[PDB]
Amino acid sequence: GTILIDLSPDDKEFQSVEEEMQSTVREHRDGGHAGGIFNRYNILKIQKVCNKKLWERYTHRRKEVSEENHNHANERMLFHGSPFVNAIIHKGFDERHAYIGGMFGAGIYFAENSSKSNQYVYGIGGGTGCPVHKDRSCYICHRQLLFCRVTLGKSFLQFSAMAHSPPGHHSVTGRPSVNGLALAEYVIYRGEQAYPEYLITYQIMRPE
Ligand SMILES: O=C1N[C@@H](c2ccc(Cl)cc2)Nc2ccccc21
Ligand SMILES: [Zn+2]
Repeated sequence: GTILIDLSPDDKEFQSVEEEMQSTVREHRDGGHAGGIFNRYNILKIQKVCNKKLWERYTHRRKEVSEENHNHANERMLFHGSPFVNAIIHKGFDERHAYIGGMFGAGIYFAENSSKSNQYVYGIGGGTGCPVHKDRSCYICHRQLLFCRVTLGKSFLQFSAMAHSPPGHHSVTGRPSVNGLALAEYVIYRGEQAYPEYLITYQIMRPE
């Protein structure tokens, strides 16, 4: 039931998504090992992900969280990178998309930094890089990320350098506590708490 609707680059919606993607690139502590060396992207395409059933699954869960948290879903737009991007957009988020080994337990992880999600496009640690060249810093091959609507509800704050949410919380927030430039990362433990709104196709660009 999923359809992908291409956005024109002239559309304000394309432009505001491209800007969140570009403006939230940062340097990483691995010097580019996982995700490659780049300061910006070449955005090739942005598509709206349309699936009525998956949307109703999200809004239903959203209302449940909202009603457990003084009518506040605490909804964010966040990036997700995964080798399973095509299963996600067709069947929705679930336990098979969890980062079992993540620092805040087995759950589904999202980033404010687009460059952080870029590190998982080819697997944990970047895997072996692109399928074609085996290069984690490939500048040729086309990458995809999701820009997702995520319900955090009451989020457990972890200060720092599938399972269940901590009792009385709907998510975990990984607060950056050493790298002053890092933005937060977030974990949900229910796939129904994220909806993959935008499929972004891009290349990382070689710095000049
Ligand atoms: O975009 C994210 N993708 C995940 C991820 C996705 C799929 C698999 Cl298999 C493993 C991990 N990890 C992240 C960790 C922190 C912030 C963002 C992300
Ligand atoms: Zn490649």
